[PDB]
Amino acid sequence: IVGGYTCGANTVPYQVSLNSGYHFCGGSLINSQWVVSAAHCYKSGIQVRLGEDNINVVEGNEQFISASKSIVHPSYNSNTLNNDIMLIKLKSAASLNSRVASISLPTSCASAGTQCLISGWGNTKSSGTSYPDVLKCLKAPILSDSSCKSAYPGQITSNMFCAGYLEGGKDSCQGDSGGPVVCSGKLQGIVSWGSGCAQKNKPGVYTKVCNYVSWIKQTIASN
Ligand SMILES: N=C(N)c1ccc(Br)cc1
Ligand SMILES: [Ca+2]
Repeated sequence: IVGGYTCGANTVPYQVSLNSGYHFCGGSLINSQWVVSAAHCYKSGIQVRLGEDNINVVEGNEQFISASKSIVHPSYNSNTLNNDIMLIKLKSAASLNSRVASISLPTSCASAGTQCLISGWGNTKSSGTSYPDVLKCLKAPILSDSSCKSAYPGQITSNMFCAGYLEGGKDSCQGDSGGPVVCSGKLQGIVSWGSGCAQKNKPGVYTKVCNYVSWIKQTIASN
């Protein structure tokens, strides 16, 4: 997260870290046994880390649970990043509390102008690299479809939306991949891609979760 603020320990209780010996992606807890992330975060041997603030220090509220199964969306296209969403089933159910909690799926799609919360442990600089150890937060609005398509001609599908600031300076970044975009208490987006980070006229692009609720519910019910 570039240009954000320190969230505060366990103030984003649905945020997960995906760990394969090191943090490599974010995710969102959607019930006690399932996590949603980006398909471009796929790999084998994932450990899901819940209840994290400082990802380099054991602070006492963590739960570490291995993944038993990962399911990439059947239509994910790694060249265009269309359908950039994946589900991860935990080997055992998390213990839910005030600091580890699930986030609700949306019943409708959020409109442009809605303010949302984006969070992650990704790069905090738009040039160079500096990775924080504690969770960062950013409040940002959803942008109109026309501004999004004007920023990225020929690249925005119906399964993507833009959020952020056309002036630059505030954005998600590498390492935030797969993490949540939460608006009005519902999961509306997944950190997916962008051109650089926090560049002028290049806002972040997010997977449009409301298009996938039926696939998520059917998949969870059968696996
Ligand atoms: N929002 C961005 N600018 C961005 C997000 C994820 C990745 Br990976 C790269 C860039
Ligand atoms: Ca920790």
